[PDB]
Amino acid sequence: GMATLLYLHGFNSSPRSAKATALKTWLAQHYPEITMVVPELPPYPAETAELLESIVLEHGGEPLGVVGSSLGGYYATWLSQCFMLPAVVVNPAVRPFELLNNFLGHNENPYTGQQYVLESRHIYDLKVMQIDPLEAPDLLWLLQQTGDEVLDYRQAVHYYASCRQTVEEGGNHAFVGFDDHFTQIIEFLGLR
Ligand SMILES: [Ca+2]
Ligand SMILES: [Ca+2]
Ligand SMILES: [Cl-]
Repeated sequence: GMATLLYLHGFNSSPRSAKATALKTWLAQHYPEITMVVPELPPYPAETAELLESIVLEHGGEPLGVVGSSLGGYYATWLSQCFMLPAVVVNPAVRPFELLNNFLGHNENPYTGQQYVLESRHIYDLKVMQIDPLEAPDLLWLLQQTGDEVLDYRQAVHYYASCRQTVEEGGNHAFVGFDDHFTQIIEFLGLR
């Protein structure tokens, strides 16, 4: 049983994302005692929730912290507040029903090639994982760049107002300079 970092990728991303790979390589070099779990998330929110529950069951006997990017940050917030886990959320989607609206219909993940159909019922499924009000804001750290061209940064800054925040002017949705924050991330998550 080791401490574990759980990384949650964004919608239509994958575990081979640049951020996930950079963190996995850095963690293996500097903190090999912290294992990294990076699941391939189903596109269907109800099924993502069930998979994440099984991961928390498996890893909950040891320190466990979550990092999530974009929609992965929305899932990380739900895990944080439902399972009392610390989480760092990176350019998170806080109104994901608007985010996923333009993924309705048939889709193919550009990383993995998986084909899937997103239906309106899936968006309603995502809404049930919405946390409002935040009951344990001390468990969350928002990392946000104002230059995010996909999401309006102001939504996250307001939603996470009672949490630790690092808001950087400029940047983009992919989050520039993610690696500059890695030691502070492991410290916030209680894994160091
Ligand atoms: Ca573990
Ligand atoms: Ca579309
Ligand atoms: Cl996303």
